[PDB]
Amino acid sequence: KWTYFGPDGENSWSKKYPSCGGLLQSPIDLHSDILQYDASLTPLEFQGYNLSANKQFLLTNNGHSVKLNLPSDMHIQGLQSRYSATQLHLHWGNPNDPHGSEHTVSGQHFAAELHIVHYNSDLYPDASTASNKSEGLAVLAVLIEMGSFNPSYDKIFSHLQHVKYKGQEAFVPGFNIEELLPERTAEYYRYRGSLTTPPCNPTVLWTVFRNPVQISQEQLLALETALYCTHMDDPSPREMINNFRQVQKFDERLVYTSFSQ
Amino acid sequence: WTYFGPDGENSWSKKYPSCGGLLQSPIDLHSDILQYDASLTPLEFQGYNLSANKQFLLTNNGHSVKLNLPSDMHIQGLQSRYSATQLHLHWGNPNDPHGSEHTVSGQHFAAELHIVHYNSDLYPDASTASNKSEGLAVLAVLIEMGSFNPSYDKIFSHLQHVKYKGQEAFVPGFNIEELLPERTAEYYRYRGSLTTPPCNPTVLWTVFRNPVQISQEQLLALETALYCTHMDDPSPREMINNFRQVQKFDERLVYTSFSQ
Ligand SMILES: CCOc1c(F)c(S(N)(=O)=O)c(F)c(NC2CCCCCCC2)c1S(=O)(=O)CCCO
Ligand SMILES: CCOc1c(F)c(S(N)(=O)=O)c(F)c(NC2CCCCCCC2)c1S(=O)(=O)CCCO
Ligand SMILES: [Zn+2]
Ligand SMILES: [Zn+2]
Repeated sequence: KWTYFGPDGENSWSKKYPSCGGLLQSPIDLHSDILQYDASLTPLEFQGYNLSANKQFLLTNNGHSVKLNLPSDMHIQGLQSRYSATQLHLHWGNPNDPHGSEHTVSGQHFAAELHIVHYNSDLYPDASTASNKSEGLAVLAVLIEMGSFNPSYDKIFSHLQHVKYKGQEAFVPGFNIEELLPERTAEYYRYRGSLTTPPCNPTVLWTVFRNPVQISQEQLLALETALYCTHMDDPSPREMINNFRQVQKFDERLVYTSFSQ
Repeated sequence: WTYFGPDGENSWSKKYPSCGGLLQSPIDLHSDILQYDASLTPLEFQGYNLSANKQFLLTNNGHSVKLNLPSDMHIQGLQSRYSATQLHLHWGNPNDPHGSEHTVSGQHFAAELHIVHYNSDLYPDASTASNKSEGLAVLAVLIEMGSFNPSYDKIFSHLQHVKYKGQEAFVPGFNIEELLPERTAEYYRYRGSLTTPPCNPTVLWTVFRNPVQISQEQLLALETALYCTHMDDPSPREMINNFRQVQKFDERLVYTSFSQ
């Protein structure tokens, strides 16, 4: 029954989900005082991201975001373990305030944020098992700015009107997921953190790319207006907007960067 | 409650329900939510020139350093008289010296001074006012690093004597208006809450537009002088990062006394 607004909003998550009040919480504000170059943060390699256009992948409204299920033959290499994809999802604001990224950079929110969730498939048989374990998850984050129309993100957004309500599912033809990534993926921030939603487990290695991507105002408006947190028959409908957590205290962490300037 | 660890701000709402309710402060002050309001005329600070023949109690309460203020000190200009009760500060730490509560265009200032007042027309004391309608008014001064500030040193010169939780010192009266910035006629105004437990949504906030300056050495003293633990605690903890994160603030405006 957790939400991002009202009595069950983010200041209340810890009442039911103790880790939301614990250490290592995400998201965070990426600002100069807490950044440190780390020359060991070499490029990631994206393996299996080119999904076949003749296959299809399940898109679901889970009542909190829209998520696309991804095949476990999709993985990121370059980490000390291989991590296999499990799903991607987004966070966004609202039509009157299109400023709903989770991470901020030097105190500024971006329009929206894409997260590609992966689990340690060297160590664990599935993402749920990995999720409460040491080194379990790795999330890639792409900051999204209002800008030009993005045909690659539209491969997801063109299906919004078919997953309007909680529990609804649709199929999306495969496409190359690396088209959702920005320029210069070798430039990223890296830190230890958590899931940004309940249960807030502190088991996520975050990689936030330095450069944002653009999607148009019209794409953001569709994202911000198409979806409901509630089921199709709910007498108290709730729009799915502003589904981002506020930034969290650092608690002595640093954020390591693969770029020195 | 604490500002860190398991009893930190995401857990306040367990014991202090209002911390998860409406009208929470602090917030980011940014151009999209600002609206000029011609009704926001200058405040008058009466009784702020405190007798130098009087002393005023400075305490480390384990959360901040607070100075008790007399009720004959009051703001004029609001519908009711609001009488002073105390002032205190929020700050960051030497590795990240950006610990204001309010942000401006997403940016923290170095520190923030708050002068708390209560509606003495309606209520007999601040504690009684704190959970009631129109109960509280806080004045907020944003602090940045710059020139040595003699006025802030009238407080900061006493910090050594309030190093540990529970410790107190007497401060001789001085003109509190000296702690306020230039052009106090320019301010942001909104209805919000206490930024600490119990987080009651009973605060009329006035955040002055213009910051004050203090020296690099004054800010480092604030950030390093105090612990949040008792003297005899075998596990001492420095008092740093004593600010709440900004809160969501949707479908609302912050009113400004300035348009330019
Ligand atoms: C609003 C989106 O919700 C997130 C979420 F924000 C994050 S994040 N931002 O990457 O921390 C998520 F990782 C997930 N998905 C998970 C997939 C791994 C499966 C284990 C349990 C939950 C995490 C999900 S979610 O699966 O969409 C909902 C999980 C509720 O526990
Ligand atoms: C870290 C400083 O704590 C604040 C504080 F942050 C605020 S603020 N930022 O102005 O909201 C406060 F107002 C207070 N003091 C108030 C005095 C009025 C008396 C009744 C309740 C406490 C609030 C205090 S406090 O009195 O120092 C601690 C209150 C714990 O209930
Ligand atoms: Zn996410
Ligand atoms: Zn305060």
